[PDB]
Amino acid sequence: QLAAVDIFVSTVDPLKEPPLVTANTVLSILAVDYPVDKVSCYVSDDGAAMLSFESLAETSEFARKWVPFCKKYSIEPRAPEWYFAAKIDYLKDKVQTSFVKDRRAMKREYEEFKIRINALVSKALKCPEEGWVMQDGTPWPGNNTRDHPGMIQVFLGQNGGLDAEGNELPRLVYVSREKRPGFQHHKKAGAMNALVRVSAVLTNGPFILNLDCDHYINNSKALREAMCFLMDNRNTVFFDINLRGLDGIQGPVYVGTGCVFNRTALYGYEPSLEKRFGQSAVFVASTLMENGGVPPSATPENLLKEAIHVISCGYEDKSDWGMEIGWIYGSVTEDILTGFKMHARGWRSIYCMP
Ligand SMILES: [Mn+2]
Repeated sequence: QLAAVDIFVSTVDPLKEPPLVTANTVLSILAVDYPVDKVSCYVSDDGAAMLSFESLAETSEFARKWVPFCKKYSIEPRAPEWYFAAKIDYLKDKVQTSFVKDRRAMKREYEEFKIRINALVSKALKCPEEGWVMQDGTPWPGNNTRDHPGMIQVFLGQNGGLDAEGNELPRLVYVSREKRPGFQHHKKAGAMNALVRVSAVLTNGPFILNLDCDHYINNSKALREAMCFLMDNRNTVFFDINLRGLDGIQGPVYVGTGCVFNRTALYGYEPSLEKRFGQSAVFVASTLMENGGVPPSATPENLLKEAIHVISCGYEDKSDWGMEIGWIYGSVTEDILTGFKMHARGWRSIYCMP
């Protein structure tokens, strides 16, 4: 069977992380050969850059065309830039097939997509003074980069409008955690932790996968192959049920990038209310769930509220986050801010892609 997966991408600066490359990674994620309902893509933008937000909006709109195309004709890789670079043998066909016209159409619409991304970049290339204004008319909450409220925006998924074939697409969530003067944010680490919490509130998939913003998925089946190991040259795998003391794997394991791993390993918990996890009833509830998921009773809105709450600024204060929970904040000794901490304690599984 196929378990839900939450996929994290972290970006920080559109000027060293070109929006188009991020777009291609995201498009490779949204087109993944896996049940649409059970794959979700969270994109932390630590820079709160409207260029990124809009590029992401654009990306989702293009995904509406690109994803059904890929699934219909079994395309790989499912990141457009690298797909259209693979040379094709047109000579082998006597006449234009339906595939190649679908595809010439598609490439054209992708080149148009690129053009509007370039437009966004260039438009951004010199600061307006009164700050950026949304296509709405309301001011952009991210303009003050070290001083701005939490932002979450969900694209696609169940109420983000179908693809070109009337089918739904995976959730695509924009997240920019609160930044305030006087609070540390611990960089990518504090970002991964906040994404753990947000994803827990919105979807709560039993597995997590963290990809760099330039790591596009090579093979649309990557998640299925991973599940072929996670539930009963070569790549990195790890499985452990650790009862026990002295036998087997001792202590924590640290997982970085490109690896599907089980969520609950993050959480401590030997087989109490205690806010070790910070104060959010919804979140700890989520940590106490068998096979992940949210209570369907909750409505998209008020859980959007608690999702904004778990990325507030000082949520982690007086909590184990960054200390013994999640991605671990460094410069003391641990030699981390390099991975998610998987506690020995209980069930642990990792499948990494090549
Ligand atoms: Mn802190």
